[PDB]
Order: sequence, then structure tokens, then C-alpha cells
Amino acid sequence: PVEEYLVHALQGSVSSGQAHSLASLAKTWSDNEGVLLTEKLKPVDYEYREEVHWMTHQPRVGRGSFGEVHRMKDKQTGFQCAVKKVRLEVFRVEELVACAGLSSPRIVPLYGAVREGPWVNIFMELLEGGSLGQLIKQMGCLPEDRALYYLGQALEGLEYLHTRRILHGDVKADNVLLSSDGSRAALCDFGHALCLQIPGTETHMAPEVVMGKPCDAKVDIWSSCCMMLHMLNGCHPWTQYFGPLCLKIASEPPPIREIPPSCAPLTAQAIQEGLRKEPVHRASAMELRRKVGKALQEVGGLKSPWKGEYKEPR
Ligand SMILES: C[C@@](O)(C#Cc1ccc2c(c1)N(c1nc(N)ncc1Cl)CC2)c1nccs1
Repeated sequence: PVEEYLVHALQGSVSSGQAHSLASLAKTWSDNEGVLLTEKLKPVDYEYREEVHWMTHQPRVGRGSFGEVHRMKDKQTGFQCAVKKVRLEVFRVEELVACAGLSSPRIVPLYGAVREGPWVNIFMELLEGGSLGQLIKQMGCLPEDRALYYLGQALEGLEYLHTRRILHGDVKADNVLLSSDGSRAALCDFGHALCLQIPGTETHMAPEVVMGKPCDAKVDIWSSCCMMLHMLNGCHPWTQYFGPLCLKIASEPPPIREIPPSCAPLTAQAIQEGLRKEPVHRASAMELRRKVGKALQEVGGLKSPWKGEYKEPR
């Protein structure tokens, strides 16, 4: 009714506004329009067009699975951030709706979203430490205490999301970004998200996902523990032993055989409680974050350097 009227006032234009206005407009995304949420990205005469009001980094390099994430500059403000390009035809409303208006240290801030032609350009804080995925490739694999430290932070983000009945849907190293000193980790990429009451990465898929069963917040927990194994071992679960990986996840025992023997007992225990095949038996974000918290205390806290020495994968 009035929502109809607000939406009309937003269509056809790029404006500065609040998270709720971006959500409402987003819903119409199944021509240059959208909403910018920070003072640092500013429309000019109803517009925000690539290579006119904003420009991506000089020689076009990119991050993400599809090389779709870029460093960018507002031409007027000079402010630097990041953009994820999503194809309009494939844009999921939920990537913005389950995202806009959140505010947590453990979740990457949304800066706005603008439609231009066949593109939905989603803007966000540029996290300069890169992704946890890049770190793992750089370092070979992570020390136990660093792995726990980041797993806890990811879990705090999941706590925050789960309380709001948002499923992340693709929890993994590649989707955990780091500040420039490595001390702050945050969840990004809500391209797979779903609001509770296009699938994630196959290796990190929970059995109930793979089997087509009913899914809740607990899927994120399983994914996060697969990510933990990725951190410790320097490779995804199921890689070493296995054919289509989605068949083995359903039938086979959880990949707890991949917990390194070197890990401390409570680290091992925690990964096991997050890798229970049945969701009822699997730990919640709150439960697991607490365990992982003491797990990190049990190995003397965070001590190892963020970029220490290389360590060979398994
Ligand atoms: C739009 C969104 O769905 C996203 C995203 C997204 C997806 C993949 C990748 C990134 C980002 N990356 C980075 N992204 C930033 N910002 N800085 C540094 C990096 Cl290395 C690399 C890989 C959002 N996620 C969270 C709030 S909006």
C-alpha cells in the first residue's frame, strides 16, 4: 500500500537511504537503480554507473569463485571498497534481504546495491587481509590455535545469523574474510542464504542437504567444521578418499577420520560434535562456539603468528 508507493519512489533511481529501502527495492529484482547505505558511496543526479561514478581497480583483477569480486573507488568521494557482481537473471533476493540491516563485527558490512543493465552490483567493505581461503593456500595449512580462533569467530557470526533465523548456506574458508592484521574474521557472501522459521560448496554439504531432507541452521555448523578440517589439513574433506562426492556424504560416516591426531582432545571433540550426521545430535552455533572457546583456551590461547612459516598439507 504505502510500501507500493515507497517502492515506486525508489525504482528508476539510485538513492542514499536505509537498509530497509534496499530490501524493498531488491525484492523487485525477481536501467540504473538502487540504494547506497554509506555516506562514502554517493549517487550523482539519480545515477550510479560503472566507469562513470565508480571504477574498478585499474588492471581488472578479481576474487571469488567466478572472479566476480573487485576492488573499487567512488570517483567523487575517493572511497575504496569492494563490489560483487551478480547476474540479474540469477540474482537471489535473499542475498540482499538476509543481509541488509545486519550489524555485527563478525559479518561483512553491506554498503549498498545498484542494478545496472544485466548486473546487480553489490557493494561492501573492502577487507584487506583477504579471505581465509587465500591464507590456507598461502600458508599450506593453519596452526591449531589459529584454526580454532577463526572457527570461533565464524561461529559467533553464525550465532548472530541463526538468532535472526538466517541460514548462511555456504560457510567455508573462501567466505570468511580477514582484517589487514588477521585478528578479525567476518562472514561474507549471502548468495546461498535462506530465511527460516542454488546450493553451497559440495565438499562442505551436510548429509541432510545432500539427501534432500529438511534443513535448518545446523547445516551451517557442519559446513563450518568442514572448513575447520580444511584449515588444519590444507584440503577439503572427502578429497583424499573419494566418483561424485555427494554420494559418499550421504552413505559414509562423517569425515572425523580426517581430524589430525596432533590436535588437542577438545579440538577433536568439537569438530566431532559439529559433524554429527543427524541435525538433532549436531551442536548449535552457540554450543559449538563455547566448546571452541575452551578448546582454544586448552592449547594456551592464540599464540602463533598470522602469517608464520609455511606448513605442508596432508
Ligand atoms: C556481496 C556479498 O554477498 C559478498 C561477497 C563476497 C563473495 C566472495 C568473495 C568476497 C566477497 N571477497 C572479498 N570481499 C570483500 N568485501 N573484501 C575482500 C574480499 Cl577478498 C573475496 C571472495 C556480501 N557479503 C557480506 C556482506 S555483502
